[PDB]
Amino acid sequence: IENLPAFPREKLTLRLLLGSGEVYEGTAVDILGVGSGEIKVAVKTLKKGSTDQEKIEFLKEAHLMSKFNHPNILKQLGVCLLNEPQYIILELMEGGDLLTYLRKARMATFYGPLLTLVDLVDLCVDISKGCVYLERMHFIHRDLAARNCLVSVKDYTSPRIVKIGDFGLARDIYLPVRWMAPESLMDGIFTTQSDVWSFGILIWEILTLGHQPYPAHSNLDVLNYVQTGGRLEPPRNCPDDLWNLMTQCWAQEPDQRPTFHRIQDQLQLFRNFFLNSIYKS
Ligand SMILES: C[C@@H](Oc1cc(-c2cnn(C3CCNCC3)c2)cnc1N)c1c(Cl)ccc(F)c1Cl
Repeated sequence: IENLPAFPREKLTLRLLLGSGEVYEGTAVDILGVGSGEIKVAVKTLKKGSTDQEKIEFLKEAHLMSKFNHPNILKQLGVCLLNEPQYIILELMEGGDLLTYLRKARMATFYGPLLTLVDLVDLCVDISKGCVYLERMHFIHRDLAARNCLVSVKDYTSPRIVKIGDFGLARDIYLPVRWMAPESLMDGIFTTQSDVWSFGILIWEILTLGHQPYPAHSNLDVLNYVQTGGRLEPPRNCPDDLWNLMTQCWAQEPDQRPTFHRIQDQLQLFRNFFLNSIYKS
């Protein structure tokens, strides 16, 4: 019998509003144990006065993430459901969403990016470990994208971890046109193989520090371009092993796309290779 982690509302304390749906920073007395103390959390709230299909999506999400336990999957820590507004209590990720974290890194100083190739590869490895998990659990995400991942620290010096964070469109399988495989766009079909297509777009976002896919193309024009068999341009000075990986993720045919195990393999092998190459210089 599926139990959501009921958390005592009076033990929760909201504070800072983050954005819009409605996200607050806050603290929660003892979620992570008895001597847990007042740990910091994020809080997702469902409207007082929202659509009932919003409440249904709200609950379905809450239930979906109850299922997960993985380092690269955002923890849902508690819920406050017996009163409105309902609260979803999530571990706090102080870096905000991946996409913002990347763009700030790019734009801080033209001395250069605050994230190096090795930082960026570790991001890719992290998210890939999470997709391998989702697949092992027979879930398809259907909306992989940096805007949907979260970074654990705000700064660019401290050890960081990225997690897949928003599962509003995930489904059990046991616009955003720029991220969607061509099948998904023509036929409305989604699979774990279309998840690989969007992941390839994702690591392209990471390696360009949060650039817009197909900058040359309006939303309407995008499907035209992909139709052409056209694809993204390589990120500037992208390592050839990584470009090969992405390109393979966007094979026009779904069964020629690599698997997430393979994708994680590729990423760690490259990382190994690159690390070794520097140390024996
Ligand atoms: C639901 C919300 O949760 C969090 C948001 C944040 C956060 C911090 N900052 N910000 C925004 C502040 C305004 N500019 C954009 C980032 C969002 C941190 N931890 C969270 N658990 C969230 C957001 Cl807001 C975005 C993407 C996600 F995948 C998720 Cl899961």
